[PDB]
Amino acid sequence: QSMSVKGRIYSILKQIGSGGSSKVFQVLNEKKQIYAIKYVNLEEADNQTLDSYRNEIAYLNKLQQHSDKIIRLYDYEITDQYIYMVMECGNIDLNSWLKKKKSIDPWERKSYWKNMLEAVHTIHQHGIVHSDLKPANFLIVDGMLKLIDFGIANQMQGTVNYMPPEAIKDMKISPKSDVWSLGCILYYMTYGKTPFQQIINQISKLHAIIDPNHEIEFPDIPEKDLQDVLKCCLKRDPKQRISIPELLAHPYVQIQ
Ligand SMILES: COc1ccc(Nc2ncc3ccnc(-c4cnn(C)c4)c3n2)c(OC)c1
Repeated sequence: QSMSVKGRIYSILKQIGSGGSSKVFQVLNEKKQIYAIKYVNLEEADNQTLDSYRNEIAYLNKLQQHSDKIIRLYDYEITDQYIYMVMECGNIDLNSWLKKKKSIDPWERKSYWKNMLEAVHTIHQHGIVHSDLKPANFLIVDGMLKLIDFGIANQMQGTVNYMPPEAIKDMKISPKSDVWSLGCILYYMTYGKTPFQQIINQISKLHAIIDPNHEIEFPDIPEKDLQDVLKCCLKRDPKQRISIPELLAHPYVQIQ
């Protein structure tokens, strides 16, 4: 097939993602340059839902200038019936990639970590807290990890393993809540499992996330700095939890 976005024609090479209201296509332009078009159908969307999309688009727009750790959005076309967004094409999402590889290089993990931190930090500067970080929110774009969404818009092909105790306790959120979710991801690339994956019952799991008494397992590893970063990220009390700016000045992110 084919599609037009602001007079520019793109040919559909493959469909990258499936969403209830959206699809992601791998496409090529007239110049034969690859791009990803997120198509969102607006035929049956509530006004509240519409506002969220407008917020996530506006966010992708301003940040562009601030950082390259956020996926580049080249162009967009919005109508009552649909939303078309011209973005850069990544090799793969971080979740799909993680499942594929049994073991991850220490150097790669350090590079991906510094990229995640730098991107999340940018969103925080503007006052945005994702509160829903998971690997799928990340995308490998030629050795660089980029942030796809701020979580306002619907995710595509959910988990509870990356949820911070303060989210569940409120039932508040702070940039420190994003640190918890990131620490889980890092903990996953260091131990191959999320801190609470071992609990079957999702109710018991939420209890495990919020129980001070429950103690997270931190097995001995060659990288002491790496071990230190995890321990510092997964402190149940956010006031006692490390910050992104501090994490950027850590030995692990700066010393190999
Ligand atoms: C799982 O396989 C892929 C995931 C992502 C990509 N690339 C890519 N590039 C830009 C994107 C922009 C927005 N959303 C996605 C996305 C979200 N979920 N999935 C799934 C892809 C993008 N994926 C891919 O390319 C060939 C394959």
